[PDB]
Amino acid sequence: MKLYNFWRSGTSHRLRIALNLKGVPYEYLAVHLGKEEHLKDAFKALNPQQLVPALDTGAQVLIQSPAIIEWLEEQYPTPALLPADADGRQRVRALAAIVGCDIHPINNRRILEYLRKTFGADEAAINAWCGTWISAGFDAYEALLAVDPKRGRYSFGDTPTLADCYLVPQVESARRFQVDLTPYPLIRAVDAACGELDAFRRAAPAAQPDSA
Amino acid sequence: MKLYNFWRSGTSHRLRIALNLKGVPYEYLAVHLGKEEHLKDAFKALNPQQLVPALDTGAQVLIQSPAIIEWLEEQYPTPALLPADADGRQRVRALAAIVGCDIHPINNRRILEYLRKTFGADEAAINAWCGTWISAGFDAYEALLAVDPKRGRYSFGDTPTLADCYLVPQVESARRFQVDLTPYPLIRAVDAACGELDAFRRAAPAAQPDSA
Ligand SMILES: N[C@@H](CCC(=O)N[C@@H](CS)C(=O)NCC(=O)O)C(=O)O
Ligand SMILES: N[C@@H](CCC(=O)N[C@@H](CS)C(=O)NCC(=O)O)C(=O)O
Repeated sequence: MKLYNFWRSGTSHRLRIALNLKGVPYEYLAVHLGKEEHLKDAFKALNPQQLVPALDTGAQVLIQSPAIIEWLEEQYPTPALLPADADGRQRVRALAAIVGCDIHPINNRRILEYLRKTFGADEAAINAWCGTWISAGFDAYEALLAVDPKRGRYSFGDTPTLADCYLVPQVESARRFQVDLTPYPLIRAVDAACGELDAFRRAAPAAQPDSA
Repeated sequence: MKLYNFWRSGTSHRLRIALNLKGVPYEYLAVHLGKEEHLKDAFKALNPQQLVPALDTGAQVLIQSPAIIEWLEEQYPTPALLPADADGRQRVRALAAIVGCDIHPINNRRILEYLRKTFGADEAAINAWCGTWISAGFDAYEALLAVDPKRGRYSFGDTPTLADCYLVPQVESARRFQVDLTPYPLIRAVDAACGELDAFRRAAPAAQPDSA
């Protein structure tokens, strides 16, 4: 297994947590987004979409972190990252999708570049943009954590799930874009509890080979 | 079941197709996005995130169309919208995630409103934005359809899948934003094949009760 990814990438960080929780070994292959190595014909051979991450399983190159992570859950049952019952699965998947659909893609490099080059945005306007979508997404996420009475230390129950895999990288991203997280005690408690776990610690951007 | 949705909403349309394919009956409850009925406290009681669609199952209100659809596939097995094998699953999920993560959310109403109100974007700039992310996502989607040797009429195999549930609304949106689809014959052929099916036809925005 070869993971084509980038240290500060939220989607890379997402897949790293899932892989580490499953204890699946993989070779770390850095694809430097700042250098735009993903925008080159060489990387297009691996991923036509030209985004990270991409996972070479040995037999094939897989794309889309959400699809890869669902794949890992089935290919590597232990520990389970999705609950067994329909209602629980739907809720974990919804919490994940708040991050995966409604926060992360909006703050992606290509988007911020568009805002800079087409809309003349300076860095303060970039940070105001990222904070808008994060705050909106975290508002909804936090509200959902509040109403779940059976919830323990993490997003759902008292074991780490897919939802935590999506949430942790997003909280890190929020801190990079200087998003004030005071209004989200519950998300911050989930993030800190996750931060105690080896799988999460090893996956963090600063622990990566290509870190600054 | 009650479906809180909007006729031209791409995610609403996505969910409608899945519900129609599963032959599951629901009450159509319109939530007018142009009137911003979703931004009112009344809708926040149903969905704290304040987006459409939301599905009241009688017993609970479900949010996040990707999660709801994965829920329907488990709850209502026939006809199968995900293949049986892991590699097939992952690939259908990846195609859906290109649309669900990397196209649709970028062109959402709230985002375009932000471009208008913060960056002073006019409609031509709005259309140039929307086409940028659609063309980028469709480039990758189309490339994947081309490299699948055993593909029939649809995105994967020769039965409709979740991927088609995501693709068709996106193609409709592409047409609303005047995106030139000449470069995507394979996507256009998948869409035309889907448009032959009762389930898709009934789900089309123009066929909805709150349509113009
Ligand atoms: N849905 C994709 C999203 C991939 C994605 O957007 N990756 C970002 C890194 S977090 C990227 O490659 N950005 C490069 C760019 O914006 O040019 C996935 O989760 O795999
Ligand atoms: N990930 C969500 C996305 C929902 C979403 O963004 N819905 C749009 C309609 S396609 C919406 O409600 N937009 C209202 C707005 O932008 O203010 C889902 O699939 O349920």
